[PDB]
Amino acid sequence: KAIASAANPIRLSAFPPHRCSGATTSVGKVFPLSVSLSMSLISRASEIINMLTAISDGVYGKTYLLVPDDIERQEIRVFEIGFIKRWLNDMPLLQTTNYMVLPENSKAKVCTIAVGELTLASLCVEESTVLLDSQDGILVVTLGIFGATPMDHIEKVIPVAHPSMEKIHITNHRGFIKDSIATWMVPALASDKQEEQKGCLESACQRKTYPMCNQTSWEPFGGRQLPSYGRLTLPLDASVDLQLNISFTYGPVILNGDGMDYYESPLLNSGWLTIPPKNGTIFGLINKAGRGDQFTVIPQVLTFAPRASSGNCYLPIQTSRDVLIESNLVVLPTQSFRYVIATYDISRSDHAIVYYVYDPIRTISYTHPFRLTTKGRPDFLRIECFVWDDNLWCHQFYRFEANIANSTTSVENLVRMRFSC
Amino acid sequence: GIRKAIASAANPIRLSALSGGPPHRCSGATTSVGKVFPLSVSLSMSLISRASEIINMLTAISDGVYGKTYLLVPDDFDTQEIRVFEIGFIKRWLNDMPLLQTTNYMVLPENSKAKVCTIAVGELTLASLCVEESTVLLDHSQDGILVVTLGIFGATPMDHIEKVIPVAHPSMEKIHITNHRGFIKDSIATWMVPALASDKQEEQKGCLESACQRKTYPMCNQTSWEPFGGRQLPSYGRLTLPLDASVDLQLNISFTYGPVILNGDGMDYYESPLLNSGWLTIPPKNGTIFGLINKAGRGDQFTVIPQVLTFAPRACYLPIQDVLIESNLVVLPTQSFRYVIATYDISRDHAIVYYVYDPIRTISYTHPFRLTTKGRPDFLRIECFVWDDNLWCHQFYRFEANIANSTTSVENLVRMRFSC
Ligand SMILES: *[C@@H]1O[C@H](CO)[C@@H](O)[C@H](O)[C@H]1NC(C)=O
Ligand SMILES: *[C@@H]1O[C@H](CO)[C@@H](O)[C@H](O)[C@H]1NC(C)=O
Repeated sequence: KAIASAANPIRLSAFPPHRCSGATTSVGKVFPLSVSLSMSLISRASEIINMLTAISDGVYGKTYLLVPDDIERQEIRVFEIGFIKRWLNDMPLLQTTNYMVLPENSKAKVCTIAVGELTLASLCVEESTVLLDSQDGILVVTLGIFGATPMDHIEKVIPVAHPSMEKIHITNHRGFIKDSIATWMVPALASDKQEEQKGCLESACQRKTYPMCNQTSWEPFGGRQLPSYGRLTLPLDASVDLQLNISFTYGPVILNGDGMDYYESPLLNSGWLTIPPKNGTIFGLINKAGRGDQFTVIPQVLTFAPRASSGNCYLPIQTSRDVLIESNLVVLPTQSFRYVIATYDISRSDHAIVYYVYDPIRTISYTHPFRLTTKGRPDFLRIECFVWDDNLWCHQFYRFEANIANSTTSVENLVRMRFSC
Repeated sequence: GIRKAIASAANPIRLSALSGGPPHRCSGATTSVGKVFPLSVSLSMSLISRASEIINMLTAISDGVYGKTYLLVPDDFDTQEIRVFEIGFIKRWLNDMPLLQTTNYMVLPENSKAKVCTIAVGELTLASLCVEESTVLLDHSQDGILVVTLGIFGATPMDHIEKVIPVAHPSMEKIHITNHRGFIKDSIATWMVPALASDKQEEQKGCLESACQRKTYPMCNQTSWEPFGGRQLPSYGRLTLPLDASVDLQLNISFTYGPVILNGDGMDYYESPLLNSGWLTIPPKNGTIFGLINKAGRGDQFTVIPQVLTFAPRACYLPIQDVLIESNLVVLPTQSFRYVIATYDISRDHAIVYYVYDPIRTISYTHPFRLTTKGRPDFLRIECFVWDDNLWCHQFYRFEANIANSTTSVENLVRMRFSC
């Protein structure tokens, strides 16, 4: 049934910037049409919380929390998967083909998201901090592209971690599925090389002050415990039951533990481990992350995480605006290296969702704002971008509370950006 | 999983079986409580949400699978209007509400002249017959019909877009395809349409003339009957389409005379508890020229025999002669024979009031749905089903507002409960 439900949608499985400088003109468009469960719920004024979306090979997959309408049988975990079909005017139309709801006893307050090979993968936990280490387990959730299939799984798995990791911090994490293997990246904590790396970092703050070497509480885990990079591997082989291998490695200093996405890379058995910016002081990060046997995290852009002149550590480059929320880091599925970040900007007469597309090799950055008829200030912003007909498309979902209203509004739509002279 | 048909059948027949499951009189007044369920993951509902106009949406519901066909007017030679097909499930949402989720859809280009298309669903498949002109000739552009088949998911051998020349009985002359719901059973899609034939005409001219020989009806001065305008009465035509891939597609057309047909603008066909049979219903017409329900054979024998809503003058049958529009007589998918019809009533707010007739107990329930909007209607279409032993109806209507210039389309699910 797997290969039959795979032969059916291959029919449905069918450069952005300017090559030179000068004046840059950016034209944007919002495409509102969508056959998605999430957008239908948003139209009926239902409240969607923390929608994480992953797009890969023409298949899309969302996970989010639904706030019900006087119903408790207090939030509901929902998974959604479908296609990106070509609508009239060659517009990308997201059509849901399968979805699934969890009851509250599977406790899925925090869930990851990944799509690929007509499958949706998600790791769910009630508390964000998982101990490694009464054994703390993770809820593995897999959903097929269509109907009820052996592809579907709802199991509680005990992770197989390296000795010795202590914790991981699961918040908002996009992974991806390739070679029938789902991979995520999360902030981790381990005993190995902990004092050595704080020692190398402290020997780095003897030559240059950073807003971290006096910090008594580092980001993901309270106290002065340095976070590492954790790699969550989940095979989708049916030969044996599901097991979650967790690896760890030190890389650039992690200053944001509230998000760590992972995008596929043109290099085989490698990927882009990205960390979003926060508070206006923590820069975003892009790292080369290995997904094979050896797990190595090495920076791609060398100016937001340069290596220290002495030792095996990196420099925690930080900063001592009218952007309220900003997230996340999306590496575009292009052969040329480009990444995107969207901000909720209030510097103009109207509020705007302003996209920044960085080409860091040539040190150029394009920008385009999407002006909002509504006004208010957001608590969440999430982008997932893809290329469609030589154009940059982004699925954006943001959640904001209005200045004049009492309730919190959720917004979700597709946007396109073109860049010319 | 060697064949996609049975693999794409093992996955959703578990989900089409999710739908599993009218009191005994009442002392005094009988209370009916209604509800509108607006949530839907349907392409048609999404298009309506962006104020795009959907025209002539025919919907068929069967075994937990739904299927729509309609015309979409976009905003980008003749018109242009776009034929759209849609098929999906009725999944159980929170609070056990019926949620229509599209699982596959398809759009036709304009070299397929598909202005008029029938609709039928069953066995995880959507079947449709398409023509530009409603009148198809079967005589001597040699009239073919566009067979359109759509699978439950993705691109499958179930999908077909072929233009077939119908194989009719000798000799039928015409059929009139407008708004016709059929259904798919035993890998056969069946529709019923008004037909025209040479044979055995004298029997019904004699019964027809003998009906007004005691009482005048606005029918015995008629020198021209409706669908084909000629001086010969239309008959009942049965369009049979096998969906087996064992043989290439062939459109079998049979015909039989039954109760006198006075309305050629619609003829729907619902499944019946009787083996190899179904319920052929004909919609009402303005005034009180009402619709009729007949038992129609679906096997080797094609017989159309009146069930309700036709009287007998001499000892054939004839139909009975503030509601602005009304079409579509729907037989409920129950073991007991019950049928539904909803009207656009303006006697009150405006309302869509459903009438559910249970003739065995000689009882009829009614319920109005008051409209927040006001205006005058151009189209009304209902398709009803049972969900948790409750009466649900998918309704789509098209009306022109007092305040606008263009016509607005509305589509939603309604439920009706009856209590004491
Ligand atoms: C993770 O550990 C398990 C158990 O040894 C193994 O099956 C799996 O291959 C490991 N993953 C990697 C990437 O080494
Ligand atoms: C359809 O027509 C062909 C030839 O007239 C015949 O072999 C077949 O039995 C017919 N089937 C039905 C259901 O009418």
